[PDB]
Amino acid sequence: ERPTFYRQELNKTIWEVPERYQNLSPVGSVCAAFDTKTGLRVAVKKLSRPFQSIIHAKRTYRELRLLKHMKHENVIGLLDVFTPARSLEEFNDVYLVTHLMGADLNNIVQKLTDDHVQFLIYQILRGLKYIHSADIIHRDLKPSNLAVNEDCELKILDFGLAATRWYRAPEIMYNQTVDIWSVGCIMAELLTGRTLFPGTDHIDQLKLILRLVGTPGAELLKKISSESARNYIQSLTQMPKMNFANVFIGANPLAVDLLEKMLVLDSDKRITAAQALAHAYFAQYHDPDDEPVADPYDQSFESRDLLIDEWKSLTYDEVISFVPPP
Ligand SMILES: Cc1ccc(C(=O)NC2CC2)cc1Nc1ncnn2cc(C(=O)c3ccccc3)c(C)c12
Repeated sequence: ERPTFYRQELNKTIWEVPERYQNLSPVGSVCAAFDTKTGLRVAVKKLSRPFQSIIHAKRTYRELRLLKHMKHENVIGLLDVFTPARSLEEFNDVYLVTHLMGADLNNIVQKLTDDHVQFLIYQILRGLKYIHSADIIHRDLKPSNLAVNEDCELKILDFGLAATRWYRAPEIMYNQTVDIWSVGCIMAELLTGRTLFPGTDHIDQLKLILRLVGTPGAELLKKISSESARNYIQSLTQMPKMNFANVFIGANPLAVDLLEKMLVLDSDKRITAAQALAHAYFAQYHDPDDEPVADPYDQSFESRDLLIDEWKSLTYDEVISFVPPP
């Protein structure tokens, strides 16, 4: 049942795709490919040297596993996976095909409507609810891995894999609430058009992050663990928690309330993805009957730290066995 493939040299690499797909422009490297089968615009990704290190081989089995498992309206889904290789010992290339959306949330920023922010933030949180229910953290949610079409249907890309310190959670710079800090950072920018914390250095970010949320209180200074984390907080000036209204001028009161609860340093007391959906701000979008959870993902392969050759064969079988969904 193997069809026929074709070569093309792009950006110093050889894209070897079947006849089924045509035209490949960069949008490792992801091409904007036009389908001739369903006549849609599919996303075609060719990975960065998939098995040329032990981690690359693991980041490949995980990515393909994560994708052949997630099934949610706001989470990228796998349509196809292929290899130009005819056998197992010739398998060194992996291709992943999804749906291609318009652009990203970084591209839709601009002064945004509170109802347009309502609909995107709701989609992000509903997408995280189905991701978190399968025990997975994005850890680097930025508007660039939040793809949107023309109708504002949103899909989360690049979950569970990984100027740059802009959206990182304080406790990580552990807990699913790491992505809730990123959600608040995107929402703040959508409501205005200004990066809440656009810091350059690792330390400066923490000084900018604590400039709005305040300095960690007596309760948290006891909760805190790390010596350098303790000896940096006590080395930086005393800062009180700022009023969100004073910075979030004109914004919907229920939008100012969510962000205040979202952007707290306390991980044990940070609003969850499931909890944030039933919040007053999303009263129009919320519906408990159409908010799906995830069918258990076999994360047993993580505790294993085997050899390249073993990862490759596991990745090999998930490609052969793959059944294309309607
Ligand atoms: C093809 C592909 C493979 C894997 C994953 C992905 O998450 N695996 C993680 C393990 C979860 C995601 C994708 N898909 C995209 N991966 C990167 N970039 N990318 C841009 C788009 C656009 O639709 C788009 C189009 C024009 C401009 C901007 C954006 C799309 C859909 C993707």
